[PDB]
Amino acid sequence: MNLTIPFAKGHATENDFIIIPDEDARLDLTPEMVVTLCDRRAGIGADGILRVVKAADVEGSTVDPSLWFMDYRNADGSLAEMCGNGVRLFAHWLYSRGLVDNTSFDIGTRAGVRHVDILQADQHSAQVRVDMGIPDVTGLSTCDINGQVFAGLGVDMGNPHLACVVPGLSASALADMELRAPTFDQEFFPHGVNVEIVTELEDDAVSMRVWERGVGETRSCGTGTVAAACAALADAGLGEGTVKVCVPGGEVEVQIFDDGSTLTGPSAIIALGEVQIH
Amino acid sequence: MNLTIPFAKGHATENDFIIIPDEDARLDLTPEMVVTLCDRRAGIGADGILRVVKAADVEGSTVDPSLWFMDYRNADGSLAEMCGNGVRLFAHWLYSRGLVDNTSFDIGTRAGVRHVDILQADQHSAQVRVDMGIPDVTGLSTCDINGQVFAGLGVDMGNPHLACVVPGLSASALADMELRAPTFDQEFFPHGVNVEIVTELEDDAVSMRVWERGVGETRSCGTGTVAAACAALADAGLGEGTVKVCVPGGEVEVQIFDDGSTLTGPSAIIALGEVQIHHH
Repeated sequence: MNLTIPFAKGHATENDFIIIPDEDARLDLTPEMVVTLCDRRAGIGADGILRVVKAADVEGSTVDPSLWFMDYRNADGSLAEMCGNGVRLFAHWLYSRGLVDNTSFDIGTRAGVRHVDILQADQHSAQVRVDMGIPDVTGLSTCDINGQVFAGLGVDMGNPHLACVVPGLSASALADMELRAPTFDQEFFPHGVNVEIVTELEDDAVSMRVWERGVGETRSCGTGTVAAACAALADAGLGEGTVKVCVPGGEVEVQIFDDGSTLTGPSAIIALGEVQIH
Repeated sequence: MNLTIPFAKGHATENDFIIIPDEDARLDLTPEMVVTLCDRRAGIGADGILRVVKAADVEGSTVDPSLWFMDYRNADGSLAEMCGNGVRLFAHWLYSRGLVDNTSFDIGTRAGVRHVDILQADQHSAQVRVDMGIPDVTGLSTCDINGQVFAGLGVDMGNPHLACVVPGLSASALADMELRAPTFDQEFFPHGVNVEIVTELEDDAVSMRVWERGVGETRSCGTGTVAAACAALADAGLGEGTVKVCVPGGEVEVQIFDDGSTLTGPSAIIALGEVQIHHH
């Protein structure tokens, strides 16, 4: 059985997803089908798949069963918890297709309920704000990238980060760096770490590159932008504030409070079609 | 004003394309539009665009104006095609959509008229044979990859190749090899070359990997597979023959005649849809 599946392609700061509508919970999307669809040259190509289903139809969903549930799969076929960027696209999809009736709403995920606000949306483009939780600064550590040692802050955003504000780092020197997989303290980070290399806060903005664990450099890491803003604010003596974070895939704005944080950024829905697998 | 464009996505041995129907030649597809569409994370993503248009309506075409013309664009916008896989997919589209009424036909291209035969097709899949022209064997040479020297045969198929057939190298060993950008004799190749590393003929088959010039390793290179077949034949003391070539993107069959060559291989059309873009 080769199967034809209606889909949409989109991205959120160029962290890209295939959206699969399945409002009646009819599709059994297997790991193998995930991989096949996300293969960029043989399939459609993406970082992952966002299946659109009600929380009622996801077994083990902890959340209110009337909510839409972001059934997120990584491109390698694994189940994934949550995605700071993919939530924006999922929210954009729900709102722009009239599946929710308010600009402010919740979405279910395997990591719990996520609250979103649509600031602007049409069928192609949106600006979405997501609640990202209290950043938890777990300590002070270092990594080594290609012989050069960087100091950072451990930040727990639900997943582990080492966010390294580099004194003296310009946006051009950042773009010109060669990145390789970092070496780090494996006692501090026993399950691996996402490393952000970040400029100092200047006119309420910074730039970042990120080496995501198990993946390598990416266009954008949503949780990583919050970590980076956390570290930028720390390095400037501030415990709270608003930071524009520039990543290779675009720009986002992070707000850090005492008791929470938000990530605001774009969402784009690029194509609609039908794909045949298998 | 924004434009909604019907497209299809397909590939031929995993050299992938966005096909854009434009039978009435209404779309001005600019190089920047190509780059946007072919960006794998921000767009649809592909190695290139195949625009479906009559030769009459393509600027600078002077082939028979009544042919369909593979208006091929590389993902950076450029017009020159190197590997030739696009032709299979183009043929498959044209046949399966009823735009031609024979399994044997000609297609207009920037590199001249190409002759194809559809051996089988449906809406989704096809096996297509393409006339690839007379390989121009340019002679023995070498390259170094990652400290190892390899002999191979130079073949110009429109662009330069060095196909290095490696006695003793198994298919497994070939897959485990760690490729890097080859160094080569710059006198023989003063502007670089596409390098194939190929196993020796066994059961009329070889395995190949390919480092394409200024690209790096790719899944497939149609012209590369023809050079590989020429090289595998020469490695066995032969000038002519039929060779199955296994690349990471799948399997093709090359035939080398004393006066020409063909490449037969798969095509897949995997999706249909619409994409919105700004008019330029």
